[PDB]
Amino acid sequence: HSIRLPAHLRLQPIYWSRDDVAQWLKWAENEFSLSPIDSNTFEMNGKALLLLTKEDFRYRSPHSGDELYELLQHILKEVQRKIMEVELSVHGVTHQEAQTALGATGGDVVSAIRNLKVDQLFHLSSRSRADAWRILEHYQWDLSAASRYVLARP
Ligand code: NA
Repeated sequence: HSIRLPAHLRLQPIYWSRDDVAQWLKWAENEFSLSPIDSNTFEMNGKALLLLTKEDFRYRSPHSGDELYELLQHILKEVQRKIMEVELSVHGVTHQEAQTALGATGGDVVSAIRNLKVDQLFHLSSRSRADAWRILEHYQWDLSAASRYVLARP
């Protein structure tokens, strides 16, 4: 399924700040019934957190370090799957552009795919975003059909 990541912490862990890690620890504690963890530990940004081993987590939380490490791995695996889904619907998007698109939608795959297609169709005419969104929405997000419609009615 999908983990209910916190709205403030919906950003990719690579872009997590010191405050984003602490907000993740407090959320993980109440959500998965983990042992109380001192926020004095893990005083690091998301870049240093993803370079920690399970033994390093275990040092900072002897009772919940193993579970914290496994939660971070589940979160990273979900992101890559979301990035893979964006690439399947929008051919040619790079791995970085797909990650930037997901972050602009709060991690929503469907909205990210729609935003990427609207951006391509928006350039094809002087129609507003709502018009480009309406056109794509009618054609069930088939960019090729929406493009032919826009090119046939400039
Ligand atoms: Na494209």
